[PDB]
Amino acid sequence: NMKSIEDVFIHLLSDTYSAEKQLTRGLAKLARAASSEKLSAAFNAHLEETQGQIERIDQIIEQESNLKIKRMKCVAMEGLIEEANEVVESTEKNEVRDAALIAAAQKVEHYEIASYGTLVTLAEQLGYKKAAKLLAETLEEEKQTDVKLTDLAVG
Amino acid sequence: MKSIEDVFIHLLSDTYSAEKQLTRGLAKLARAASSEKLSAAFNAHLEETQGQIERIDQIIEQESNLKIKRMKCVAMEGLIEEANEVVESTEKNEVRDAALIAAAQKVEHYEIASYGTLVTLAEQLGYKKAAKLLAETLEEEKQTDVKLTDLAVGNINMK
Ligand SMILES: [Zn+2]
Ligand SMILES: [Zn+2]
Ligand SMILES: [Zn+2]
Ligand SMILES: [Zn+2]
Repeated sequence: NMKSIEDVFIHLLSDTYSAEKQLTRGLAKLARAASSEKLSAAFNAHLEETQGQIERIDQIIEQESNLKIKRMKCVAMEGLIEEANEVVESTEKNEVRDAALIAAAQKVEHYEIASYGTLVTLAEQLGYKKAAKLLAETLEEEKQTDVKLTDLAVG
Repeated sequence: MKSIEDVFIHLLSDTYSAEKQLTRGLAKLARAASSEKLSAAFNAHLEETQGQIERIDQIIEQESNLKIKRMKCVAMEGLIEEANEVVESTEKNEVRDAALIAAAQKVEHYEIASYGTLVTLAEQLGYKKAAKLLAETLEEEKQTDVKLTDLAVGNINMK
């Protein structure tokens, strides 16, 4: 029940927090499952980045102190990760799997690209200038990763 | 999925189903929006979505080995259902419009990713006309996302 812009921001930020926490487990499996070590290396590097982004949200919460992470499961992200795992189970460890796994991971990143774009806007509107900057850092990383995924997808 | 063509046809059927579901969802969301600008944005994008359905249909009529498998895109169904849940969790004001724009951007970015993959793959399989039509859709989805960011920023006019 969202009655303020602040309610919306905190709900979305908790949504994304859960998405990040889930991704820490999911990306490890996907790196394992990939045929190319290039794709496995990208999945691992982004696992380290995802831990960094979780820490950024923790920094936002610690600084604002009127903000409290709501414990909720991000259902969308859970679906997207599970769709990646279904790719791994429906394919041999060949170039076909790598194509479909890149595709699933880009769906993951673009979920995040949308989410962090909204979070930046809302934090700017509510006056959380520092939080907006941290969220913008995370946004840019997500966009960078999708771009690298698109490259591995063509290369 | 044993070949790249199979991945292509599976994703194309997924996107087709997604576009079909968006035809219903975008109209309901236009109904629910508080701002007349947001409702007009949703309706115009409904018209564009119908065009994108037509593009995939033309690709299908043109390739003739390609066959849409009747399936449900569960991801898109979840994203639509979350936009509808915003409507039921809010009054008809700028709070609803902020959260509804957010949900619509999540839908759009599912599609941006999907169509980016479909373009990449169609270029590999030799469906040049199809790759060009899919790239037209990709650019539309991207533009819709930018228009939503503008409306998100214009949603609040305090300072
Ligand atoms: Zn992330
Ligand atoms: Zn990410
Ligand atoms: Zn569309
Ligand atoms: Zn669209």
